[PDB]
Amino acid sequence: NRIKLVPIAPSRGIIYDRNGIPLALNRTIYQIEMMPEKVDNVQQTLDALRSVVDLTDDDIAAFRKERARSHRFTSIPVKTNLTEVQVARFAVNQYRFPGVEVKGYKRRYYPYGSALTHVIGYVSKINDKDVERLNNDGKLANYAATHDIGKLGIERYYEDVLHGQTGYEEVEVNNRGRVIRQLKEVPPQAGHDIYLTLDLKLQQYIETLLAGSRAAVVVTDPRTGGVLALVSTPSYDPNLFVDGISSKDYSALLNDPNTPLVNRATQGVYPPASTVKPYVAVSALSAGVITRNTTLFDPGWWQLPGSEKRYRDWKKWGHGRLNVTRSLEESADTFFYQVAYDMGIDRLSEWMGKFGYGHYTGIDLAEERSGNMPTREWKQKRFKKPWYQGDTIPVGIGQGYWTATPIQMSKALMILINDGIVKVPHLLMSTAEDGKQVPWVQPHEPPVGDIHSGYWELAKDGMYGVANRPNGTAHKYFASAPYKIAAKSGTAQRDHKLMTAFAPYNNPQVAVAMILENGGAGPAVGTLMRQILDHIML
Repeated sequence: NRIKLVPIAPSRGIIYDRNGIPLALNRTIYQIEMMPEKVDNVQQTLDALRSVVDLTDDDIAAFRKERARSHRFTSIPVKTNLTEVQVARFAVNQYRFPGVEVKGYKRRYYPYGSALTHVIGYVSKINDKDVERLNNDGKLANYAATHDIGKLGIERYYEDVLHGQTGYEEVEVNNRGRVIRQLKEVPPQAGHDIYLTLDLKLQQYIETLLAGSRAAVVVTDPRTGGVLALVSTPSYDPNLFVDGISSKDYSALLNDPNTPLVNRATQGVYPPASTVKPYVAVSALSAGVITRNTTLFDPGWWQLPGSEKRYRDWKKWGHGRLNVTRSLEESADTFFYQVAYDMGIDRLSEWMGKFGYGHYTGIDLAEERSGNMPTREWKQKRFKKPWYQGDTIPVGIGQGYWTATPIQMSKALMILINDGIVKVPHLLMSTAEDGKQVPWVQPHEPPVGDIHSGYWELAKDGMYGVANRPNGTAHKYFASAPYKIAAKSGTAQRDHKLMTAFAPYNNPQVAVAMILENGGAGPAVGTLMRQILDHIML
């Protein structure tokens, strides 16, 4: 009698929100299966199982189909998602069906569904590209018995820690190859549990707020850089994928013109527009190209020197006399056209790079786009043409060649809150491991500029002004909040409507970057931002 070694799949780790609420869980699914070769009399066995597991003609049809679409010595499923009654009936009849096995498989389960689709992700059936990636990564040995894998979100990014260590058993088999006894068992080690910074309740609030809008929201804690909410709408049910997605259902998601499969928070690429002005302002002051007292008169436009090209301000007849404070408050364009000119693309792109623009944020998701912080070298490589001075001007107001993701907006916003201290936006709070608890470690990222300058305060005072002072663009949304809100809006290209904000202005506890594509399906981005900040601060 042969002794065989058989791998044992580990239990996939649990994912918990910041309050210990489990977000991704494991269900056991039971099925009976057989290798028809190993079964003496298949048709006899199938018919007797009509009585025992409520095997139907439909069940037999699918089995027979799957018997062909499968190779020799495959274990073909006979009946799936057995009820526990049916498993029990089979158990006490097991001795009558040599070669029919009853097996339990852990499937992943997402209790809160579409509220966490993009950030949590889903696990589903391994495919050949997954094999390739595992083989090329030298992980394939540890998947001998694993048939599903994280495909996006946290489930993918932390696949290695969530997966665990495969174990094995020595089992005795007789002739015809049927399992008699288990000799030895080296059990698997479960994946580590993962504790996230997300607040489930805030995430569901926001998803429900967004309704049928194409939108993205990133809520962070600036003290930590932890992501408290990361929502992209429209979403979808990740559970659809866990036990294989219907082609009808999957094609319904691909063909949706609202693109629910895109994670807009990390892959949505948009002109950041006037949201960038506080960081441009800090950069100009730091670079000495402006002072808190620098002023210019704005007639509603700005002409590039040595050229007839004029760049318009949103305000038709201008803002009159502007310093940096009033230009932030009123999202003046003309003032920042001038700052761009004086900085030059080289310094302006270098500074905005320090704010993270054009760079991956470091967030612990693998679905991300870097956007574009234009430079001379980039324009040369990308279009052959060299950089013209007029290309610099729209960069000053977050337009032109400039594109960013909402997660990049969140990272730059936090840098400003923390006076140049760079905190990576992350979802991981800690991993269980044993439980030998291991917290997430902020990678060494040098600060931006000079911590001990007053430029940071100046830019944030403008954002306070945006939200509170009567000339501020966002006064109608934020001025009446008990706690003090600071904010900065932008408009891209209907038109995408963007909003950054943090609260309370005193000691900020929350930072929010959000965007409603084409104004959203209902309210204004300013109203939704006030509701979110209200909900958080109550």
